[PDB]
This record gives sequence, C-alpha cells and structure tokens, in this order.
Amino acid sequence: TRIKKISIEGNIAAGKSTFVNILKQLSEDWEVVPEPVARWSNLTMEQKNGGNVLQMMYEKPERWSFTFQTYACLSRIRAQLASLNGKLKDAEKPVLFFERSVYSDRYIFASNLYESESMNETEWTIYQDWHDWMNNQQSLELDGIIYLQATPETCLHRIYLRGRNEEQGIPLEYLEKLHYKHESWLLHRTLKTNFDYLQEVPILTLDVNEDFKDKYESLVEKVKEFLSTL
Amino acid sequence: TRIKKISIEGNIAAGKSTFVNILKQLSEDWEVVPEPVARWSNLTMEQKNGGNVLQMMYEKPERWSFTFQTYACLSRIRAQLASLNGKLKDAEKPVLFFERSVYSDRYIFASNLYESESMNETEWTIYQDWHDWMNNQQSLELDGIIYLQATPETCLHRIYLRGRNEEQGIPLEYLEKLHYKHESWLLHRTLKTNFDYLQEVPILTLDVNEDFKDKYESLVEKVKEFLSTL
Ligand SMILES: CCCN(c1nc(-c2nc(N)cc(N)n2)cs1)c1cc(-c2ccc(S(=O)(=O)N3CCN(C)CC3)cc2C(F)(F)F)ccc1C
Ligand SMILES: CCCN(c1nc(-c2nc(N)cc(N)n2)cs1)c1cc(-c2ccc(S(=O)(=O)N3CCN(C)CC3)cc2C(F)(F)F)ccc1C
Ligand SMILES: O=c1ccn([C@@H]2O[C@H](COP(=O)(O)OP(=O)(O)O)[C@@H](O)[C@H]2O)c(=O)[nH]1
Ligand SMILES: O=c1ccn([C@@H]2O[C@H](COP(=O)(O)OP(=O)(O)O)[C@@H](O)[C@H]2O)c(=O)[nH]1
Ligand code: NA
Ligand code: NA
Repeated sequence: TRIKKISIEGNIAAGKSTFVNILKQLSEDWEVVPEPVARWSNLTMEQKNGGNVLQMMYEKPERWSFTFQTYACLSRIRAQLASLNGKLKDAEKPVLFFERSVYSDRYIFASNLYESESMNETEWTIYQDWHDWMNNQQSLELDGIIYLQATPETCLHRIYLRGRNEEQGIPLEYLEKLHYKHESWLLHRTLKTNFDYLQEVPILTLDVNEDFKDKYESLVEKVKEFLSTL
Repeated sequence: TRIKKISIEGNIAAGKSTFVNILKQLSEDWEVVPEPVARWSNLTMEQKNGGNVLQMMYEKPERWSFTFQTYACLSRIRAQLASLNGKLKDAEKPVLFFERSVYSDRYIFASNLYESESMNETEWTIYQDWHDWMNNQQSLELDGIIYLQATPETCLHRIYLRGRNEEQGIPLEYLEKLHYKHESWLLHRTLKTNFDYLQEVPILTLDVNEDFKDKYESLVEKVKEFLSTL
C-alpha cells in the first residue's frame, strides 16, 4: 500500500471543497488535504499569519504577492507531507486527495500575480527558484489530477452563493484569466512546466456546471474508474 | 569519515572571508562554503537576483527585508548542502568551514531587521516559521563554531579597507548592534534559540583585532587544537 496522490484542480468556487468533503466520507481508504489558503478564508500561528497576509493582499497585492505565495506554498507542502506521513497506514487502497497542488500555486496563482505586475521580475524569479528547489526537498509527485471544469459565470455565481464578504468584488475578468490558465494546463496541455513528469500524469476532467451536492454519484463513478487505471 | 561542519561567525568585516581563504589552502581535508550574500556584494541567476535584492534593500529595507532574508537563507542552505554532498569523499579528516550559518541569518541579521521595524510582526513570524520548517528539510547541524571577535571600531576600519562603495555609509551604531548580538549568542550564551543542540555546541573565540593576513599561525594552531577535541 503506497498512497496514491491525486490533486483536485479548478477555478475559484468551482466546487473543490464541496467535492473533496463528499469524497472523504465515501471510503476509510480516502483522505483529503484541504488547501491552507481556503482555511485562512474561514487559532494556529499559521492561520493568524495567513489571515493577516490575505487581508494585506486585498489592500495592496503589489506589496504582498511574494510573501503570500511563498507562505501559501510552504503551508501546502507542510500539510501535504503531514498527511502523507500521518494517515492511511493499513489502508488496503489508500488515496490522498489534495485540494489543489504546488503546481496551481505557481502556474495559476503566482503566474497571474506576476502577469498582473503584482510581482516584479526579481520577485517572480526568486519565487520560481525557491519553488524549483523547495519541491526537490519529492514524495508529493501526483499519480493523477482531477480537473473540476466550470465556466467563469458558474464560478462567479458560486462566489455569490458562498458569500465571503472579501470575494464579492472579484470581477468575472479575473475568473476568465484563471479559467484560461486551467484550460491551457489541464485540457489543451499547452502549458510548459519545469516538472517533466506532469506532461505524462493522467487527468480526469469533470464538468461541474450542474449542481452536484445531492447528485454526485456519476462524478464519483468516474473518480473510481479513473483511480482503477492508476 | 563523516564531514565535520564548523561555522565561522563574526561581525561585518571582522575578517571571516580572509580567514576562510587562509584555512582552505592549508589542507586537502579542508573545504569552505563562502556566504552567498558575500558573493552578491562582489553571471548566475542567483547572483543577478541577489545583486538586485541587495541594491533594493539599501534603498528601502522596510519593503525588501523579508524577500532578502528568505533568499539569503535558501541560497546558503543550497550552497552548504551542495558542498556536503559534493566534496571531501576520501578525505581522512574532512572539515567543511561554513562562512556564517542559518543561525546568523536569523539571530543576527533577520532579528536586527525586525528590531529596526524593517519587518512587521507577520513578516518576522512567517520568516521564523519558514526557517524552523526549512531547516528540518538536518545534515547541516554544526559540530562547532569559530567566533572571530573584533571591536566595532576594528570592523568599521576594515569596511573602510575593503572599500565597497555601498558599505562606506554603514554607521558604527549598526556594527555595535550586531556586535552585542554576537556577544549574547557566542560569548555569554544568553541568546535563546529554537535549536536545542546549539546550547551545547563547542565555540572557539579568536580575537582578530590584530591584523592576521601575514601572521595567522597562532590562530590556525587554536583551530587545529579545537578540531581535535570534536
Ligand atoms: C479568492 C482570490 C484571492 N486572491 C488570491 N488568491 C491567491 C491564491 N494563491 C495561492 N497560491 C493559492 C490560492 N488558493 N490562492 C492568489 S491571489 C486575490 C486575488 C486578487 C486579484 C488578482 C488579480 C486580479 S486580475 O488579474 O483580474 N486584475 C489585475 C489587474 N487589475 C488590478 C484588475 C484586476 C484580480 C484580483 C481580485 F479581483 F481578486 F482582487 C487580489 C487579492 C487576492 C487576495
Ligand atoms: C553589509 C550589510 C548589508 N545589510 C544587510 N545584510 C544582511 C545580511 N543578511 C543575511 N542573512 C546575511 C548577510 N550576510 N547579510 C541583512 S541587512 C544591510 C543593512 C542595512 C541596515 C540595517 C540596520 C541598520 S541600524 O540598525 O543601524 N539602524 C536602523 C534604524 N535606523 C534606520 C538607523 C540605522 C543599519 C543598516 C545600514 F547602515 F547598513 F544601512 C541596510 C541595508 C542592507 C543591505
Ligand atoms: O455543486 C455545487 C458546488 C458548489 N456549490 C456552492 O458553490 C460555492 C463554492 O463551492 P466550493 O467552496 O466547494 O468551491 P472551491 O472554491 O472549494 O472550489 C459554495 O457556496 C458551495 O456550497 C453548490 O451550490 N453546488
Ligand atoms: O587581518 C585582517 C583581516 C581583514 N583585513 C581586511 O579587512 C577587510 C574585511 O575583511 P573580510 O572581507 O575578510 O571580512 P568579512 O566581512 O568576510 O568578515 C578586507 O579588506 C580585508 O583585506 C585585514 O586587512 N587584515
Ligand atoms: Na475517508
Ligand atoms: Na583545502
């Protein structure tokens, strides 16, 4: 029993947290690593740091993007490594579902902040150097990715449903930019990364435009079929 | 042959680079890891990043202290790990001399930037969390420390001798602040760190107020005697 590592990827309010909370309940061999940033957006020193840096980011992204992206990624690596070393000992078919990955940290979020001039060149090059190196110090490489594909308009509506005050100002245009990056990475596979194995990792794309909270059985059936091929 | 790891510590322009370049020549079992920041202060992507972030630091320390301290420390860990895995295979008595340590990064430099309000609380807490964790991902723990002890006035004179344009404005008061931290850490051993073994690590203190470039044999004799006790 080597733990299978599966990333759940998708735009803001696509339904990843909803989907991962469904999956965790369906099997004692299935565990989840919620995204650190998602927990900061609700006591611990990480949550106090994370809440401060997220609020400062909303005020002045061009000051705080580097600090935020480095702490978000380190927080994720720590939480993923903890689960990998903690859980599913004596699972028959152990699967750990990551809410997003170190790859979404860099290729979706940090990349967009650089493209939006919220990181300068030095900040972005330091970040990529840090990421290239931080990742080689290995056991987190993915067996597969599940892409929850929703339209920007769907994600905008779901930001409205979730009702976090800080997010109600997010424009469609931001969601469209993140959507294009996800489509380039996980559908067209046009995106060049510095992680050669990712070109070859299996991807399951699930259309989650339709509400699935009370009607997810088809989605899970595709997950179980995907898992059996890995 | 397990490599002995020895940090050379001391104030700005105490003579660490001079001393470490003397030591490296005296034995094929002796290798040195120059300090990354020292190389930025003279082609590689690290040097271009480092030169940019050092120049920006001089302009606006309260913007760049967090970015600088995180890149300086990661650059040091990478260079120390490279030497540890690269060199002194088939040395009889292998010794690797580190120009400063991850401990001087945090307890001398980053601590002073926090105390000078060039990092806010969140920046300083994120930095310490990053450092606590980054260090546990181990083989860099020190067998000993060599403290090159000079007066602030001596170090001020040696900044004048070395003649880097960017450093000629450094005030005595800065040197006195760094001196007090080194005395608390390595002489009085009053400084509380989060690394329990450091309380117990042997320290050799060498007085380097007197010029040693052509008269270092006494200093080296004390280093060889120190090494034989480890
Ligand atoms: C819920 C989103 C929170 N949010 C972010 N989160 C992450 C993040 N990083 C992870 N590694 C993991 C992870 N889970 N999350 C990164 S940044 C965030 C985003 C913006 C922001 C940015 C760029 C546009 S833009 O490209 O549309 N554009 C630019 C040109 N102009 C100004 C116009 C606007 C927009 C916006 C916006 F709208 F959200 F504010 C501002 C702050 C914040 C905290
Ligand atoms: C050669 C020193 C370069 N320098 C630095 N290097 C490092 C460093 N970090 C490593 N992890 C490793 C390593 N090798 N080096 C950290 S910061 C640096 C220092 C200052 C700076 C800071 C504080 C005072 S102060 O406390 O005296 N004080 C404060 C209140 N007021 C304003 C008055 C002044 C002074 C100064 C000064 F003088 F050097 F500028 C400004 C920028 C810079 C790059
Ligand atoms: O099929 C769904 C999926 C999500 N949501 C709602 O959409 C919002 C965003 O979902 P989630 O938090 O899971 O998005 P994530 O940001 O985690 O992808 C929440 O208010 C969910 O309750 C929904 O009503 N039906
Ligand atoms: O015994 C000594 C030690 C140092 N120096 C000079 O002092 C300056 C600072 O020395 P170093 O660069 O070694 O200091 P570090 O910052 O590496 O401690 C340089 O110009 C050295 O040539 C000197 O003249 N005599
Ligand atoms: Na479960
Ligand atoms: Na040598």
